[PDB]
Amino acid sequence: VPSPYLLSDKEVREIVQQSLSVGNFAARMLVRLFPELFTTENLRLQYNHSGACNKKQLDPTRLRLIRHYVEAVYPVEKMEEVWHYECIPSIDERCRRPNRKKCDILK
DNA sequence: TGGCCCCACGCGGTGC
DNA sequence: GCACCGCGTGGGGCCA
Repeated sequence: VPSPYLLSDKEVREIVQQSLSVGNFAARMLVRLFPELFTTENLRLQYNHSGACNKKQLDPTRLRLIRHYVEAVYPVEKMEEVWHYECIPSIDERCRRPNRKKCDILK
């Protein structure tokens, strides 16, 4: 039984399941890993990921950790949904696709 | 609703 | 000139 204060894989999976997209997932992980920037003081407004536009740069270590979760956990968690809702219907579409569109057959 | 949230997108700045 | 890069912005979905 590891420390309850660590960011566990289980929680991360829950956040994947809650996200609306991989980008939205990254944003949610940003909030989860940078709580100090998301208080009422809204220090977030002083940062972007690269320190561009005269702003402060987000901690690259935590950014790196977010990236790690995007590549290691997100795809495994989303695989079934992606396969079932994007891949499968695309496959069927390719199978049933007409050589000529009806609107172009009529004319 | 209306507040929260997400994302698309025109924009100017930058660099090659 | 033009691709590339974050900003400010607003359309619009979600839900109690």
